[PDB]
Amino acid sequence: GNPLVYLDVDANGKPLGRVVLELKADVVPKTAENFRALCTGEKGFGYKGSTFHRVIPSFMCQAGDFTNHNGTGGKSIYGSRFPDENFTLKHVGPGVLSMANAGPNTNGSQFFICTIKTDWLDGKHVVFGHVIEGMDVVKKIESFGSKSGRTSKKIVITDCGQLS
Ligand SMILES: Nc1cccc(-c2noc(CCl)n2)c1
Repeated sequence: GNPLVYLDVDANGKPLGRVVLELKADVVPKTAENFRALCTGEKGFGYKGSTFHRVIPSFMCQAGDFTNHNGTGGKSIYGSRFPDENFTLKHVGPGVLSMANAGPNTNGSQFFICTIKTDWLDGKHVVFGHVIEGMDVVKKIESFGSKSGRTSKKIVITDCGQLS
């Protein structure tokens, strides 16, 4: 079946807990596979040790820039960037996992977890999974953001990987 993966997240060096994500490989296999492999680190790089660098309350929590840690970087397991696979899944509500980008066909490693329905992103960002467990952790992360996206605590993915 679809992969289940996890992010264990600290805020200011203390654990918040675990976010478990289902990756919809049935719908977006290329996009799911990228994220899965970046969680395991099996290609020699990935999310371990990287941060949630941009967090906006009542919108989303963004992470995955493991090269520049500021929203300008990251890379996929395929090369620096890869195409939008499809827009079949929609940003339906809190818990949606979706690819950040810099315009059409610029997926890399950055992603975000929505804390509200973000319908205006439909057809622009590739949705590829959702939170199975750990929305409490997501809400904590969310509570450390700001209108500008600047975080008030250092939010680190200390560990990550594949469950199934
Ligand atoms: N994948 C992704 C998501 C958000 C921003 C970016 C991005 N911004 O600047 C650059 C320099 Cl190449 N990349 C890339």
